[PDB]
Amino acid sequence: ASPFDTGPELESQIRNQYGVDVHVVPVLDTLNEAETLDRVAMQAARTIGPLVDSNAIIGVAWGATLSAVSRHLTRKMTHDSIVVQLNGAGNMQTTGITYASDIMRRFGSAYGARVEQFPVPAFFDHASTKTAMWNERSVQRILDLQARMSIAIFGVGSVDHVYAGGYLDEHDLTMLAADDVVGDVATVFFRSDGSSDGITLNERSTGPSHEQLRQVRRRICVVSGASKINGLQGALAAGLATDLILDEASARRLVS
Repeated sequence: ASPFDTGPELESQIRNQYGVDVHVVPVLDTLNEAETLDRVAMQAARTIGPLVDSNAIIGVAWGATLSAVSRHLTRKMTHDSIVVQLNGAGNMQTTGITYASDIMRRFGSAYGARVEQFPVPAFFDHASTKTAMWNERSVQRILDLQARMSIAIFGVGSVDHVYAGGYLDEHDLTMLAADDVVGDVATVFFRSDGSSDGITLNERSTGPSHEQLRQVRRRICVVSGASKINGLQGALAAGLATDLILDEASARRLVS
């Protein structure tokens, strides 16, 4: 093991150390964030394809990473499958609804799958709003679909103040540090040891519990950007992924 290790050698190290299947994408050390993600997203799309079948429910947690992934999907017709949105859209900036919808449409179009969206905002300002919304039939019918998902596809948020998705204000940011939060999947936060119990912000999240994710058959986790390794470490500690796609620089950090 050295700083000269090849992609395949890094895959072996991550497989053995973290117990997930992994694809390390070789990327020029000097490429920018967007271009690096584009290349990670291409490999992720290639990996996702074989895992999408007919008569299946595919859960997608939308975000910047998943948007890139959705642009690289290879057409592969299935029948009787559904793609379900795992987290809400529309934040305090009035951003997200179109973007999230476009992601879901790309997935639906690539696979000939019916699209099921989640009529809830990106995140809640108040836990009492979540409580209320989770008693709505319109919401519950989607929660039920999510519970039946065959595969889950997601990126990882990372706390290194502002946070990905633009749904938290500054005070919320101080809470995360208070609870040793390092990142999120589908807007559900976790600590460095992967734990997610007793996190105040999680009562305002629209995403599936980590317990629910861990019961899904295949969980495809896509990460780009080495400076976000804290989030990935936590997600792996939480056992959220079965399959991981990430860039070379991030993989080198991960084996460090």
